[PDB]
Amino acid sequence: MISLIAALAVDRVIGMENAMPWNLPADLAWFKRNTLNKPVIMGRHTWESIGRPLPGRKNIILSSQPGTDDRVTWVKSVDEAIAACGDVPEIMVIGGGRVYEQFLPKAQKLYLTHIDAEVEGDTHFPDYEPDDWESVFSEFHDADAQNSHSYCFEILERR
Ligand SMILES: NC(=O)c1ccc[n+]([C@@H]2O[C@H](COP(=O)([O-])OP(=O)(O)OC[C@H]3O[C@@H](n4cnc5c(N)ncnc54)[C@H](OP(=O)(O)O)[C@@H]3O)[C@@H](O)[C@H]2O)c1
Ligand SMILES: Nc1nc(=O)c2nc(CNc3ccc(C(=O)N[C@@H](CCC(=O)O)C(=O)O)cc3)cnc2[nH]1
Ligand SMILES: [Mn+2]
Ligand SMILES: [Mn+2]
Ligand SMILES: [Mn+2]
Ligand SMILES: [Mn+2]
Ligand SMILES: [Mn+2]
Ligand SMILES: [Mn+2]
Repeated sequence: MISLIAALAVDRVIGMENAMPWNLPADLAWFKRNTLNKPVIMGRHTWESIGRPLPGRKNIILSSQPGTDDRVTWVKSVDEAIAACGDVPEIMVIGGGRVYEQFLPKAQKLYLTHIDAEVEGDTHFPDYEPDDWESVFSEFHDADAQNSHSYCFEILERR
């Protein structure tokens, strides 16, 4: 099965100038917890945004142009990206906006962090149909000394 994982600010903003304009260590630890020992698929812009391979995961990068780094797997289409994962229980799609748009219809599960931050942005999470999805887990956290915004961890499963 295919799952999406993302962190969204107000108005579904997920990025600005190829960067993440917030710092929530709690949310990054949640990202690691739910992606470790799984394959992760990302587009080339998100790969450049991270700037380095993610340890303990099979990194698969979508790009129409040849790869430039043998520490990861490069693929040229959604179907190849999926096939390159092999037979695993859960494929994690980690963005970005363009990549989210193409994998949303295939996905059975959404790992969404809702961040109470107002952010100008140039990239958005897709406007998914709420009727299609059932919320099966939610966990709200107030801001603290490490996390300057309040946030809500949510898991949605396609009905
Ligand atoms: N908050 C979050 O959860 C989160 C998560 C991830 C990223 N982000 C943010 O999202 C932004 C980047 O998003 P983005 O939409 O601009 O880029 P993206 O989706 O990360 O990458 C797009 C690139 O991926 C390749 N690609 C996508 N689909 C393909 C296909 N079917 N076949 C071949 N190649 C394909 C293309 O590479 P080529 O141009 O090489 O063909 C395309 O230019 C940044 O601001 C990042 O910080 C946020
Ligand atoms: N919920 C969520 N939050 C995010 O910040 C996020 N980010 C991306 C893409 N960008 C990034 C940027 C940095 C790291 C990163 O450095 N991760 C380390 C941090 C571990 C930690 O700090 O505990 C990792 O090993 O996963 C991952 C993804 C995709 N999905 C997300 N999903
Ligand atoms: Mn507004
Ligand atoms: Mn080689
Ligand atoms: Mn197979
Ligand atoms: Mn805030
Ligand atoms: Mn759309
Ligand atoms: Mn509804």
